[PDB]
Amino acid sequence: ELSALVPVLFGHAAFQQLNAGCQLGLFELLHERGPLSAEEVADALRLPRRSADILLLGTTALGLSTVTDGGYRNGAPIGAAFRDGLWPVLRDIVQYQDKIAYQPAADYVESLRTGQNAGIRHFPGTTRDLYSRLAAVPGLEELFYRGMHAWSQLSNPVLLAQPDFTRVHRVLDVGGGDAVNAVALARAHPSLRVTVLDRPGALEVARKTIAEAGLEERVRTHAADIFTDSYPAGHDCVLFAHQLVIWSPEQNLTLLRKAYDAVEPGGRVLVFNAFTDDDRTGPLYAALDNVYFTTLPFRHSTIHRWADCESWLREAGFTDVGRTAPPGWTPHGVVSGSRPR
Amino acid sequence: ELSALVPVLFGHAAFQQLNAGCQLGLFELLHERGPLSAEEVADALRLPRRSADILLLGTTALGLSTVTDGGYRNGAPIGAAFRDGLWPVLRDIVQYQDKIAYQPAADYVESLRTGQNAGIRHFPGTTRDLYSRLAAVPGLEELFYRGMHAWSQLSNPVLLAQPDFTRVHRVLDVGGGDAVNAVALARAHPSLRVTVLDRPGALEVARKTIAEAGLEERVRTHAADIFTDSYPAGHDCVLFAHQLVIWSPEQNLTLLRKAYDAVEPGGRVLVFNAFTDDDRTGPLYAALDNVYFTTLPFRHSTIHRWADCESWLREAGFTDVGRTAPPGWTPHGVVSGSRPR
Ligand SMILES: Nc1ncnc2c1ncn2[C@@H]1O[C@H](CSCC[C@H](N)C(=O)O)[C@@H](O)[C@H]1O
Ligand SMILES: Nc1ncnc2c1ncn2[C@@H]1O[C@H](CSCC[C@H](N)C(=O)O)[C@@H](O)[C@H]1O
Repeated sequence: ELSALVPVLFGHAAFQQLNAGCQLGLFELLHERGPLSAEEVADALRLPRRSADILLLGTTALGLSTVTDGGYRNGAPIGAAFRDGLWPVLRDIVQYQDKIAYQPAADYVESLRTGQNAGIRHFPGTTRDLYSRLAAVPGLEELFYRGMHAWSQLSNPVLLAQPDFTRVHRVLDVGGGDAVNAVALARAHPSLRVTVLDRPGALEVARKTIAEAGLEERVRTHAADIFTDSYPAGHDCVLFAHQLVIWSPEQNLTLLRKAYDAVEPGGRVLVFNAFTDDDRTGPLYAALDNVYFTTLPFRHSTIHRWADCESWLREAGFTDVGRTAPPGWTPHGVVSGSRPR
Repeated sequence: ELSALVPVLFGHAAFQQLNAGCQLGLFELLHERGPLSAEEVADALRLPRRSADILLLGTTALGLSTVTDGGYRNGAPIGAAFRDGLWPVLRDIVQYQDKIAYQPAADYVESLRTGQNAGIRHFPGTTRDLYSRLAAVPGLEELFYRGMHAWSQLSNPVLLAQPDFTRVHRVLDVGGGDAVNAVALARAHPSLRVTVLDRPGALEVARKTIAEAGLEERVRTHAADIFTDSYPAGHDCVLFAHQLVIWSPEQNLTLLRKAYDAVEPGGRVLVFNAFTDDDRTGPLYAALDNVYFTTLPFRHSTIHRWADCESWLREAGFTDVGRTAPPGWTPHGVVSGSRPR
């Protein structure tokens, strides 16, 4: 039946409702002061009455809000997010979709046809990857990492629960960004020490992330190019978090070989990101999130299958290669290998 | 729970997958030559293999396609559209979303906050309505009406099944666009004669629609401004198809009172468009489609509730006012009235 096509055919509109609910302060208002009538919403949020009605209709029909009494409350997924302490995280990733993902997504068809990340044209600069363009605009880098920080807060529980971090001590965070994951690791495991490797632009945000955690003595930054520069020696654990999704399989092989050469024998390699199921049918998250990867970061970015990643670890020379999957939310998992002695 | 938020959070990406499947010719390919391997798709569609994989994961995960065999076929909603002869309709409304709706949708938050159709900025010009701006870009007016045509072909069976058309003979099509509905009515009812009222630019497309149905002697075009000019006298029936959703309630009143003055006493008024449920909870189609009306056509545009429409008819002076809401056809219906003798 073709009624089924309506939510896809209007998917962008569906997103815009969540976008508006967040940006316009609806969900937080309902959280602190619900239930509220449409006219109370309009007055609170300073919206024209027609505007509140349209918004409330949008969020109510999607299940983001519920209406009884002619009074409005947050719906179950929203209320759930508040309950679990995940609202600022949810709010921030929505901002990201809005400010970073949405408009480049329009270049999806061209990006597929030409194999280019055509969506990057919306950002000043001439380099062919998104990250080296973040520096081109004042405050852009900070906005981007506010986003990434939040995505990792959402997905790094599976990382933090990784058995290896009770057994390793010195982690190399390759492309560690704003050091969100270094810090989360350092906090959960006081034994641990982490080197955050990234572009200088990222590391300026990293220092601030490190400084407000007071983790300057166990978490440090090091500026390098992940391809052309050497990975710092004397590390126990090489971590790739939301990294290998950016590059082609051959580039990934290159990165993993550097991980191998640099890591202490008996050490571990960890690949942490979303993964496409090996049967290529999902999950929905990877399937959808790939529109971002096809249009923006780099021309070969895509969410790879577990089996493909595992293959790269073995062909880099790692052993004991395997995966850690379920939490629930999402396809985030860890693929891991050991450097043999 | 927040897994639920995923299709909304990536709502724009879901649409883009559908968008790509249409534009790149995937669904048509699968229809005539499925089942196919990923690599067969890649070669046929002239896509890089990595592109074919990313696309196929998206459509498969969405159910737009299915994978068994390791061979790909159209999923149920897509195949159903082909079987029912609705494929070109689906194709054209997807093209309309892509070229007309998707980017102005980003101006939703701003549109809500200011009560303006802020999305109109994506179109060259300075007038306050979308329709008078279409001529500024070559082929835009026709591309637009190609889009309107396809939407009406999808929803006007409820209109064609409206009982009044066995009791009326001369219908006035107020804001009749490319005459998709005038022609469809004339076909369904050989008794009928229709006057299509619209801007000259629209009527140029209307003439063509009329000519290729060969209905030039029963369906004619008349250039007028629906607000500042009088409606032609001597009509049995005044029809508003996808029209009142554009204007404010005060404006809808002005238009309906004009219909009142122009229609023969004992004549009928028909308002045909999508409707919002009186309980303001849905349907989803109306709730989402509002993103387009808030951002693009005009500063007051919105999908009104049945009851609000009914109320305007009665206050314009019509009697016997009621609704027709065929099951399966939601959110499309007709609100109708009579001019008293
Ligand atoms: N050539 C390069 N040298 C250094 N860092 C690079 C790089 N190419 C990409 N990166 C970094 O790779 C990161 C991708 S985003 C992931 C950031 C962080 N690990 C997290 O999980 O939240 C960005 O910080 C980008 O600056
Ligand atoms: N001031 C005006 N005068 C005449 N036509 C107008 C108008 N403002 C809007 N319209 C027309 O209103 C229509 C809105 S779209 C509806 C088209 C047609 N009724 C259909 O159902 O397919 C457009 O054709 C637009 O040109």
